Amino acid sequence: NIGTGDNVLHRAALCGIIELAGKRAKLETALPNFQNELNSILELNMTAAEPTWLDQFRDKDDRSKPRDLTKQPLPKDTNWADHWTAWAKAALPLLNDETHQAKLKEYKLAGLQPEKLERARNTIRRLTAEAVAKAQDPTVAESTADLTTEEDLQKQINQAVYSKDTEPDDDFNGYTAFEGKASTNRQTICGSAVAGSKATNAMDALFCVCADDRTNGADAGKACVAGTAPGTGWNPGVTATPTGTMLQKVRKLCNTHGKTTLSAAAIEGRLTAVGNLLTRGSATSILGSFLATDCSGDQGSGMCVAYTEVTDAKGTPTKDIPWMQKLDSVRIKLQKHERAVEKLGKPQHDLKTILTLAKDPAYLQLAS
Amino acid sequence: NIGTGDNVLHRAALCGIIELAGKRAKLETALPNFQNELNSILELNMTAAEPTWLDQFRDKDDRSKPRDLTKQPLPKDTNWADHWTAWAKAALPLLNDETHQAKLKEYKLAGLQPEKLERARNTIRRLTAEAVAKAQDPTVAESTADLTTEEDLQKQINQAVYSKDTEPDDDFNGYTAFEGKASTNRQTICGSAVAGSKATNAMDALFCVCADDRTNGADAGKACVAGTAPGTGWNPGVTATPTGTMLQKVRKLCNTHGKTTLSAAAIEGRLTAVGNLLTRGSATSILGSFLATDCSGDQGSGMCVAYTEVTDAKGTPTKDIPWMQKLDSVRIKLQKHERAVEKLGKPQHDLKTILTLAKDPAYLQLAS
Amino acid sequence: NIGTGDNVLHRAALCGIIELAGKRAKLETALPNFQNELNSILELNMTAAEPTWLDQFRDKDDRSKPRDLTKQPLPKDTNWADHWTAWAKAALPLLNDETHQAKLKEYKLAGLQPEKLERARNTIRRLTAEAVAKAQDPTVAESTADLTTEEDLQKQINQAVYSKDTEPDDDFNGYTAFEGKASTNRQTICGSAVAGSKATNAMDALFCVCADDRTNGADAGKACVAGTAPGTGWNPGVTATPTGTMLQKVRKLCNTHGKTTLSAAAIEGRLTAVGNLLTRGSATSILGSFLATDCSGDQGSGMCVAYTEVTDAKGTPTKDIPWMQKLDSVRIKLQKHERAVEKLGKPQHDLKTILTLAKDPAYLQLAS
Ligand SMILES: *[C@@H]1O[C@H](CO)[C@@H](O[C@@H]2O[C@H](CO)[C@@H](O[C@@H]3O[C@H](CO[C@H]4O[C@H](CO)[C@@H](O)[C@H](O)[C@@H]4O)[C@@H](O)[C@H](O[C@H]4O[C@H](CO)[C@@H](O)[C@H](O)[C@@H]4O[C@H]4O[C@H](CO)[C@@H](O)[C@H](O)[C@@H]4O)[C@@H]3O)[C@H](O)[C@H]2NC(C)=O)[C@H](O)[C@H]1NC(C)=O
Ligand SMILES: *[C@@H]1O[C@H](CO)[C@@H](O[C@@H]2O[C@H](CO)[C@@H](O[C@@H]3O[C@H](CO[C@H]4O[C@H](CO)[C@@H](O)[C@H](O)[C@@H]4O)[C@@H](O)[C@H](O[C@H]4O[C@H](CO)[C@@H](O)[C@H](O)[C@@H]4O[C@H]4O[C@H](CO)[C@@H](O)[C@H](O)[C@@H]4O)[C@@H]3O)[C@H](O)[C@H]2NC(C)=O)[C@H](O)[C@H]1NC(C)=O
Ligand SMILES: *[C@@H]1O[C@H](CO)[C@@H](O[C@@H]2O[C@H](CO)[C@@H](O[C@@H]3O[C@H](CO[C@H]4O[C@H](CO)[C@@H](O)[C@H](O)[C@@H]4O)[C@@H](O)[C@H](O[C@H]4O[C@H](CO)[C@@H](O)[C@H](O)[C@@H]4O[C@H]4O[C@H](CO)[C@@H](O)[C@H](O)[C@@H]4O)[C@@H]3O)[C@H](O)[C@H]2NC(C)=O)[C@H](O)[C@H]1NC(C)=O
Ligand SMILES: *[C@H]1O[C@H](CO)[C@@H](O)[C@H](O)[C@H]1O
Ligand SMILES: *[C@H]1O[C@H](CO)[C@@H](O)[C@H](O)[C@H]1O
Ligand SMILES: *[C@H]1O[C@H](CO)[C@@H](O)[C@H](O)[C@H]1O
Repeated sequence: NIGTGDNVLHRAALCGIIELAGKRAKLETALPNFQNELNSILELNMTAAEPTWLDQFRDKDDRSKPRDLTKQPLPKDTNWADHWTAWAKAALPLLNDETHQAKLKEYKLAGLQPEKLERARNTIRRLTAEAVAKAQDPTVAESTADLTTEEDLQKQINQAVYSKDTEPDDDFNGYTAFEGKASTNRQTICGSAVAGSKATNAMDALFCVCADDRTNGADAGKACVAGTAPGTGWNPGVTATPTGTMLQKVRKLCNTHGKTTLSAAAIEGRLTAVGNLLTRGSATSILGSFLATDCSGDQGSGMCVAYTEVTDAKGTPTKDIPWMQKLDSVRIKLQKHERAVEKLGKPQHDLKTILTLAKDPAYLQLAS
Repeated sequence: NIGTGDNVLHRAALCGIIELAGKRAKLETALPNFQNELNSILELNMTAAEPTWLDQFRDKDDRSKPRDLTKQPLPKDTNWADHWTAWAKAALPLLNDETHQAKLKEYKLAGLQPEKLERARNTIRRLTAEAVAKAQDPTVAESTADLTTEEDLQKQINQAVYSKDTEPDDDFNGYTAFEGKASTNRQTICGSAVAGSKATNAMDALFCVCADDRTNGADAGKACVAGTAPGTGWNPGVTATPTGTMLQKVRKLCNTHGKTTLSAAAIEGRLTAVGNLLTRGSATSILGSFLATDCSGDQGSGMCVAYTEVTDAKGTPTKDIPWMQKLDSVRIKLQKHERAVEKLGKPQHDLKTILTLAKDPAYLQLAS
Repeated sequence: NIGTGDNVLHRAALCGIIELAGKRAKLETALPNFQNELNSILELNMTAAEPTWLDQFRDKDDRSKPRDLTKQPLPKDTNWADHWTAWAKAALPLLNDETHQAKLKEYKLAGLQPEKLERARNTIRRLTAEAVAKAQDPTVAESTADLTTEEDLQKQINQAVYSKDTEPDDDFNGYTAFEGKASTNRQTICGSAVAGSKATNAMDALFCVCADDRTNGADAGKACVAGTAPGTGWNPGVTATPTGTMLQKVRKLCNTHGKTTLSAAAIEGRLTAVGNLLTRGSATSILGSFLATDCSGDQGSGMCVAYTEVTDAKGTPTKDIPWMQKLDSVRIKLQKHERAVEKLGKPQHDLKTILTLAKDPAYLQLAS
């Protein structure tokens, strides 16, 4: 018969899912940024530019004011409209003569004799064009479009575990187990060798696997515990849908107190553990201790949940069981993000190198 | 006694191997290629070259025909033979005057006054030499030699699971369990506390762990199932070698319906799960439920497979159990491949940057 | 009742820790080095320098001797003191006229007419300044400070498993189980539903989970074995602290014969397996088969270890259980190291590219 501790294996596998919910899934390697370094290179270039170039960014009546493009439209014989926003952003702090003179001294361009200034200008313009071409690589905007946020991932994990965007509180306010469709008895709710369960998410599957009820508390209801049964008082023959207090006494078997540094491999290993504990029969696959007939919670039957989507002839969990598919989506999005962070590293490092060379007065003369 | 579900843990571990066979192990991150970008840079260089350089690649009697090196041997006072193949490939489409004039307009070299053309040529020749030096890095050809194919990996996994290069079909045509050496009784086939098994691969180990036979179907033969025993009809005291129908009723407990994105970590975790379920005794290590004496399939004995290669005094599975060693080889080859893909990324990104600069007419003047 | 094989799951999880101890945790991807390539670039630069520059590194009375900076202090009107150590290291082999003439021929600078030499010098000086700026990136010294050693990691793993810096030998010389605090009886030592254990490390936890004693050898003492019980003879009601022979008969259930290529993911999966097998009760969490009351080793009680640090209301193992926290530290240090190796790759590849260009006589003329 099924007794104390018999479902420890399944509980561990399901809790490895549950623990990733709430706001515990953390995205560490995050937005690798190079825009400040690029902006610094662009502003160095504008500072080094001839004063008649900076003058194009000034209002005709007030030298300290940025040019208005209705007041002074850009010349049509130029590609200036294609670059004006970035140029004007570089020029704005420089419209102040005190800020500009400071930047010239800071970048070591002050006092440079004309020929030496020309050669410094040439190297800076070359390095700036190189910085733009590295920062504007297509696999940069692509990589950028592949990055997600801790937020988006957290919401999708909560969907697979709770069919909700946020984890329900300790009383499970707003939550209704089994999507409101629980009826009749435990085996109708949790499934059998011939019928699928009503559990569409990870939390309700854990409830089928681990909840005691009013008849098994002294026996099979201890499958996931050691000392005492969860004590739900679940009476599915009278009130099929369990209460939030009932659900929380099962959730507290899992670690909802820590955090997990998300990783596609972490998600994979957890999904694989659940998926391969599925016992494939002719009509259903069963997760949990199972002796005979159905997942009624009786010590002679089963403490388990059943799925019709995978069998000994068809189905793969991360594609055909909806809640495991949704969690596989998080792994997929984590992989893309992880590769992007790696790809966005090269421009970042190269732009730092360029900014260092642009501030080396000796190099500016050599590379000219 | 051993009964329904007692081997779910071991089945899950073994099926995590079996599911990687057939053509389900997929290599995602594949050949990172930069040869098209390099070829484009080389053809840009040839187009920009002086017309008397392109003329060296033409037949003396037909300007549209490539030079024949028997008809017109290359000068010995040059390193031209060391570069001719790549140069001739760049020059071939350019031998057509219409294609060449188009490429000149496309690369924005047409109409350039002589001094501006010379400076553009200088920058392109410099960028092309840089592209070659990046593309010809030694850790590029090395990385290239470390890359494998989904095919080679799939064949080695099928060797560890089936001792064959392809997964046997549903009737196991062409396959003979236990390499034709099964004899006497189940315990002679599957091993004991004193003797090793006849199972040399993963599939036959799963058979020892999970097959019912004609005597245990109502008891220990349900160790890996829920509702019904596999129903092999295996009668090893009369016909020791099971049939293909018998083997398939056990294989269908595993997920042969999906695919796995291969990963050294995936392989590691799966090998580690199997290896540490091995129960180390003085003379053998046992995988599977074991109560007494041997792996006979009796409810009082064992549903298991034994190996003499590892014990409580010696042996490590991924080195001393042949089938686990072969699968560790796939992990090793996956690691090399994964690092190579990463190393081949840098040349790829740099060549894209160079091609962008070479097509920027403003940069070609600045960098000269 | 608890019997043969009932703790195989827990043993596998704990042995996955134990196997990482001793000197079996191997750091593969190790120090990515670029200093030899940098030193080669710096020495190429010094060789190409004007002879009057090399002369600054010579003693005034002996041209073959390095300048002494007390004898001939460096000029104050220069930044020479900021670069002298690296310059002098590049110059030292060149003070020998035969070595210098050889290096000039080797780098193909001999016989170069003056204008061609000047242009070669210009390109080499530019490439050398670029090499320095890449090699001196801040995320290089940072990455360098993040790298650890197989040694440091091995010592911290041995702390989590043994509370010692090295793994005890087969007789456990120098080791005292349970930090010398074992007393009274098995349940006082290994814990209960109300009390924590005396086991502060991984080895002593495995002892609580898997050791037989003088009363359970024929029953619960076989929870982690197949054929024969470990045979400790442990008699905690008389001599609470087990002997080294006793401890070794339990350790030999784990694989101490191989090696593991360390990986944060490897550590994570192993920590997660242990952490989620912890059965959370109101006052303790229990690892191991548990039927009633305590971890006394009786077949009706438990073969297990208990922790008060995590419960069904608080605690996360990798932060609140000291030995699991220490092992999580190894994972954290492995992640930093793995990212560093990746970041230190870019300078390495770029310096190889520069050294190749500096040795290409054709490029030295083009890039001038
Ligand atoms: C770092 O800082 C530097 C400055 O130090 C900055 O350089 C500036 O770059 C921009 C963009 O590359 C340059 O913009 C060019 O400006 C010229 C000059 O236009 C003025 O002068 C002419 C008289 O010669 C007037 O007619 C005109 O009204 C302006 O007052 C333009 O002629 C250029 O436009 C032509 O070329 C473009 C291609 O580059 C075409 O897209 C465009 O349609 C124009 O084509 C015309 O001329 C072509 C000549 O080849 C011809 O083929 C076409 O048929 C057509 O007739 C261009 O807009 C600007 O001058 C630079 N400033 C200085 C002081 O050098 C860098 O941009 C900055 N780096 C970064 C990355 O921010
Ligand atoms: C991008 O596109 C450019 C063109 O825009 C292309 O440039 C070509 O590069 C190749 C390889 O670098 C150059 O090949 C050289 O050609 C000269 C010229 O040979 C002709 O003219 C001489 C008369 O001066 C005739 O005697 C001869 O028969 C040819 O008609 C050769 O002299 C060069 O060979 C010498 O130097 C090599 C080292 O670079 C040696 O390996 C070789 O043995 C030769 O050594 C001889 O001269 C040495 C002088 O230093 C001397 O030391 C030796 O003792 C010996 O006497 C070389 O083959 C070619 O000219 C370039 N073309 C143009 C138009 O510039 C790039 O290759 C292309 N980029 C890429 C990456 O594809
Ligand atoms: C690769 O190999 C090359 C050689 O091929 C090597 O180049 C050497 O680089 C160093 C460092 O960049 C150069 O050092 C400079 O040396 C000059 C010359 O000093 C001598 O001559 C003057 C007379 O002109 C004497 O007065 C003096 O006593 C020496 O005999 C120095 O003048 C330079 O110092 C000034 O500039 C530095 C900034 O770069 C300041 O930090 C320093 O305080 C000095 O400032 C003074 O002059 C400034 C002028 O702008 C002025 O603004 C200040 O107020 C102040 O008055 C500097 O030390 C050396 O000359 C190069 N050698 C050659 C032959 O070219 C590369 O270093 C090497 N690459 C690598 C990476 O190893
Ligand atoms: C589960 O199976 C037991 C044993 O046959 C039976 O008593 C229950 O009614 C059933 O749900
Ligand atoms: C396995 O062990 C059982 C129980 O002792 C015995 O009956 C079988 O004959 C043996 O193979
Ligand atoms: C463990 O529990 C058993 C069964 O109740 C009891 O006999 C032992 O004394 C206790 O330690």
